[PDB]
Amino acid sequence: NDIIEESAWEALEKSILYYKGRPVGTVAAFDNYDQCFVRDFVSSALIFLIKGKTDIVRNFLEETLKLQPKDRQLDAYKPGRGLIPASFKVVSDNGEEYLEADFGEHAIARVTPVDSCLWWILLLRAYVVASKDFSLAYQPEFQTGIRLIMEICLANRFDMYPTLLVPDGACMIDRRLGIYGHPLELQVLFYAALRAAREMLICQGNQDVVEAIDNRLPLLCAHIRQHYWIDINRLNAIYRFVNLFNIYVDSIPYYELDKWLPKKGGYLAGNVGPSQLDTRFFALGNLMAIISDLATEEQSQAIMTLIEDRWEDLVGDMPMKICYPALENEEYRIVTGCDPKNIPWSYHNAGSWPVLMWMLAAASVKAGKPYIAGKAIEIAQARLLEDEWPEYYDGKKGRLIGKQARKYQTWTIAGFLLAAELMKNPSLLSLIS
Amino acid sequence: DIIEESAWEALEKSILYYKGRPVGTVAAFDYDQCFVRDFVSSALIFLIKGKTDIVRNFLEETLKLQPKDRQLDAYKPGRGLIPASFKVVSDEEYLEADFGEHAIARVTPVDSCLWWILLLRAYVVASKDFSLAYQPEFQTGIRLIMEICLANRFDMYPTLLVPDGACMIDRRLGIYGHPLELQVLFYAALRAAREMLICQGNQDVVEAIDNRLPLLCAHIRQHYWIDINRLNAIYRFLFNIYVDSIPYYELDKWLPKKGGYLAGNVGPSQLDTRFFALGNLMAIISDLATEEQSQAIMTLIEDRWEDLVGDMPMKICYPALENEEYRIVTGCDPKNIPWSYHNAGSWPVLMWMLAAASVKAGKPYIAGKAIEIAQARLLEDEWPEYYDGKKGRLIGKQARKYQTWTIAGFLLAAELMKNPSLLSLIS
Repeated sequence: NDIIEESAWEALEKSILYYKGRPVGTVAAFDNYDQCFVRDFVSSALIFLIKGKTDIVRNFLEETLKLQPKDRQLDAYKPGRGLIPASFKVVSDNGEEYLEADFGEHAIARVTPVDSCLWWILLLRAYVVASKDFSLAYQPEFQTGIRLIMEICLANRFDMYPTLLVPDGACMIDRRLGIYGHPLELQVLFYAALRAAREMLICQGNQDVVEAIDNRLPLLCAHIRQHYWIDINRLNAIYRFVNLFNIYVDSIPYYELDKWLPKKGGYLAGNVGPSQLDTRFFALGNLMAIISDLATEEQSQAIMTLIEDRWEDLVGDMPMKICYPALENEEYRIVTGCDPKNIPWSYHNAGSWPVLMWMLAAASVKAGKPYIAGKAIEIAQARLLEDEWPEYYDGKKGRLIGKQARKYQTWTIAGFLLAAELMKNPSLLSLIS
Repeated sequence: DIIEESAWEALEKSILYYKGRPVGTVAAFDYDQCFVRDFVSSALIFLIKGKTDIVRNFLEETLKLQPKDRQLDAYKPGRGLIPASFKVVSDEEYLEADFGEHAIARVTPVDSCLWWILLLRAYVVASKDFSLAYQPEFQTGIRLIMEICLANRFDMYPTLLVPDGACMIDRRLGIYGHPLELQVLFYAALRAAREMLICQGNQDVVEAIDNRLPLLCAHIRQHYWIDINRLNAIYRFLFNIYVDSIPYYELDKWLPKKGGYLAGNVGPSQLDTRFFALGNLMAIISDLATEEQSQAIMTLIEDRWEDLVGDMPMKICYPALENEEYRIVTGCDPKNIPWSYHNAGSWPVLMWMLAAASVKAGKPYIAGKAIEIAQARLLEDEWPEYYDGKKGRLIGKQARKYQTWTIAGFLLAAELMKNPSLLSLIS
């Protein structure tokens, strides 16, 4: 453990990205050489905070805050007000270095990922909790940063549900995977960010947004707990017909689900909308739901029971599946548009992503069953060092190194380290919840 | 003819009164409920006959129901939206708006506010007077609608991003994303708003409209266009449309050599190759479609007349979603079974747009052909809401009778055929 953790730690320090001589983040994969992704930095940030290296996190938060658009945007191909970029890079071409933000303006899909701004709020809270000082968050520029994020997420456009309406590929999954609408990942991160925002926002001068947050929280909590929850009992209720959503039983694979679900198993659905229930299991959403207390205690234990009982499906030989099961055949053709990268059990389409192990650890510790994550650590340890920390794995059991997976993927390294740290010291959950 | 005579009688009976003033028309008579999209056809008739007061009243009263402030709470309408419908609460009288706050889908359809802008323009054009539009409350009204539509959220394309069921089709039919109908109406509404907005004080919005129009037009014209050339391109292997993802062999056989149409939707790894009538017709009418494109669309409608018009003009979209695709895309909503309702059902109301587009395109005999087909059945069937089946042979499975926009759509098709200059009201 010590030897592998030290090898991982040495890799992590090499990934540090510098701006004006200061550390401002970590690169996605050490070998662009000057690029930092917000979602990727989370695992790095948390490790650095645990080791008392808070300055890099402060610098990241300060610089990313400056990249946030402050004003309403009415022109096409420009980022929405209050959003946080997916990534930034240090441009040193001109004599003076500066940061260049990417909001997806020239990405294959011209969509600004929503998860980045929500992670940004959680990292701000992590920083002030680690520092035992809310001073940074209380600075007017940071109060504004938080408010703008909450405003864009809270504000109803056409959809009036308490959930956040988004286009497809608007989070960690950034290609077409049928996660348009109300995908779990973003609902859970929205809920988590709402909690953090409420904890950091000064009410004076923020009355309207603080009020809206206070009303949205319990509503969204109840909404997700009621309408997203899948267990054997829910399947029976859908089958036997009032309700908020009309969900028709013919649209779901209910005999396959009944067979898959253990008696005391259950999970939060991938998506819920009018005439729409995505019964895929999504790992990030389900694990963060446990960590954020979004799932009830009973729901949290049902998720753990599912993971334990269907270990081979959900973990296999590499923790863990981003989602389950794979979209296949006609479903694959319709939902992904025959995306060749997301063939069954590859990449986003039920590929295996080592980074998720830190959330598995956090959730397992939170649920009082740390041995679940210990089992996953043992498996990951056996391959990640050998394979030099790949970005992801492919196949039904995650046996194959990802076809386009980068080596020395930083959130694989940090995710592994973070998992080990959360096991040693459960009290560190306070950083992320 | 008794059919035209009966149509006029019904349209009169459909009028909805508020405080003794006509404020719109009911959806179907048999009930105190005026839908914004339904009223367009009626309003255009009333404008054409010089009965402009009802339209003025509709516009004034609906403007009052529009939310003026930003809304951060759930289950309340977004700022600047027009409700799908309103009703008179007789129990003094007051107007009660419906934005979908308690509907089966808690989504405010976007088409209503776009039609509202087009109606406001239709009114000022028919009146030969822009007075009502230049009033401050109306200037605000137009501004708010443009703001909610223009303001980028997560999606940065010039097109409007929406949930599923966000237009005339207000149930789950795989029209989430950038559905044609709303892009075409958005384009037309942008053009209309520019004509009616006073540049002084509204500079940010007017500049934004000017920036968006050519970007939106170019985007739709390039990326939504489907013809044989594009089908071959996909077969050869920007949005990465893969041949396996579309019914290529159906489409290759179906499309006439000189035929073409604007796709139902476009996004990364996504091309909805269904033909949507409202979007394609309004694109011709607004000149969003190029002249060549407009002729290619008309050639398609002529050559595949049996598929697209059949025994009742006309298909809301084509073809139907069936089998596993139906289950995956619609979630097995029993009202949208194949060739019924939104799922490639036949909607009489659409004939007024077929008429308008046909006249615009210089092929008015199409309009005549459609009116002839409709005349044979609509009166005997008592003006049904919609028809079902591959050829539109069945009265709609749950279709209401005396559907007002079936009646108004019928009459408006003839009026536009009689006087092609009336296209100024809608373009």
